[PDB]
Amino acid sequence: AEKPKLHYSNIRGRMESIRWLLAAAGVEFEEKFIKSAEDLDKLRNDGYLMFQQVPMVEIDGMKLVQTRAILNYIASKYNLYGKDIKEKALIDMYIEGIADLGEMILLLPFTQPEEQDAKLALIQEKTKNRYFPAFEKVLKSHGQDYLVGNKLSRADIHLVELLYYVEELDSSLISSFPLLKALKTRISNLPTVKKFLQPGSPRKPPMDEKSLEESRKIFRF
Amino acid sequence: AEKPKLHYSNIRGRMESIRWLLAAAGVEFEEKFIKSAEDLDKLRNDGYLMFQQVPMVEIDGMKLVQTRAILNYIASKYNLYGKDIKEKALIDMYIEGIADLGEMILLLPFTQPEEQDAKLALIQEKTKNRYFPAFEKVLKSHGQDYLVGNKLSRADIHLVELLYYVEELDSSLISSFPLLKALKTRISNLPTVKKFLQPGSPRKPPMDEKSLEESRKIFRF
Ligand SMILES: C[C@]12CCC(=O)C=C1CC[C@@H]1[C@@H]2CC[C@]2(C)C(=O)CC[C@@H]12
Ligand SMILES: C[C@]12CCC(=O)C=C1CC[C@@H]1[C@@H]2CC[C@]2(C)C(=O)CC[C@@H]12
Repeated sequence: AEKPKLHYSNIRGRMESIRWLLAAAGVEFEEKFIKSAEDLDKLRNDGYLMFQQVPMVEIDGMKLVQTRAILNYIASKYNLYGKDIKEKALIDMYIEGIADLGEMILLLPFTQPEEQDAKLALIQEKTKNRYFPAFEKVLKSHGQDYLVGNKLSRADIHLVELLYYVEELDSSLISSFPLLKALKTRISNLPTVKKFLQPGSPRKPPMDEKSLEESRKIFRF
Repeated sequence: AEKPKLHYSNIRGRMESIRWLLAAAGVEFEEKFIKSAEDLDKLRNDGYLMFQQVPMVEIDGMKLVQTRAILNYIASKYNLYGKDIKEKALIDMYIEGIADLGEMILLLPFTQPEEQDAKLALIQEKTKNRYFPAFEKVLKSHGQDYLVGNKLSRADIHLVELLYYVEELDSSLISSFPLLKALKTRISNLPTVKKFLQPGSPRKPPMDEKSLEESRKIFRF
């Protein structure tokens, strides 16, 4: 038909969780890579960015900005946001938990090199001492395979995405957390998620020196 | 039903947008004020707080934490989150912009004395040239009295709530936005809002030296 169109640079950044979520719902999409500050300026000058920033997603006849606005729409549309307002409330509480950790991780590669040790240390402590216990507690409490309502929701996808990033930063962090380890395998084995994990998918690589410099120019810092 | 129960200290912080939104929907609520570090850790130890943080609200048999999850639940329950998925996307996009500036203002009194003049200046520039233009544009484009679907939603409440704080910080910032000026008066004259704006309501004051030191000891900074 008309595929969702993703407006971002060729990095993870704030678009990566939208990619995951779209792939987990079986949704094929297109990416229009911003390659320069001039490209970003175009979308601004045209009036397509309500707050002058990307991510912007063209979907279902709307140009959506703001990551949470985009992710909420996809999750509602593709039934990954709970069956009722009470499940939705548990989903929202958990994913906001996930985003707390998610944001520290996203910001890490853009931090000054004379800060990166302490920031990762802060991710280490929060992850082991607080956030991983919270999610393990949830799974232990119901003994079910999904976070909410005994059914795949966005929270499983958001948490597993995050597990792959935690995995890369410090592989020991998940070690004392068995149900988290098992959630990760089971979700990785879902057909849609299995496909996105394959080489050549729109799953993006971690930041490196070259993209960091690309980003400096595009986003002007 | 029960009265919803709000756990927080007697300050605005992250609970204040939840008080506004409950008041606007005409919901009576109870506040159990945290007055020490000990009241807060008791909450933690009793397992009331998923991520060991407030705001927390007891509502409909849940101990909901994370400001966005509480807000989304209340808004959906009281029909303030739009009529359908597409009106929800518009609302989500709007409120996240409103929260981007909202966050600047919320964090402001907690910044170091020597940062505060630059922090304010950034709030003034972003207000004048990015956020107020954005919502003045919305109103001009549809010609209606409300931001979304010609009907009161949470976006009206959160924005007007925000216009009150911008007035505290700099009364001139709104002077060039006649449609924003008019929205505030309409919304403020609404009977739930008018009541919550009266003396002795649950509405909270600006931070002062004393609530700042209270917060240092409760939240520990
Ligand atoms: C604002 C910011 C954080 C504070 C800082 O120190 C430097 C930057 C500049 C790059 C921003 C980043 C935040 C996250 C952004 C938006 C992305 O996901 C792509 C580029 C990146
Ligand atoms: C983290 C923080 C900002 C960064 C900073 O400079 C100092 C603090 C300490 C208190 C936090 C605040 C964020 C907003 C919080 C959660 C409230 O609404 C009440 C207490 C307060």
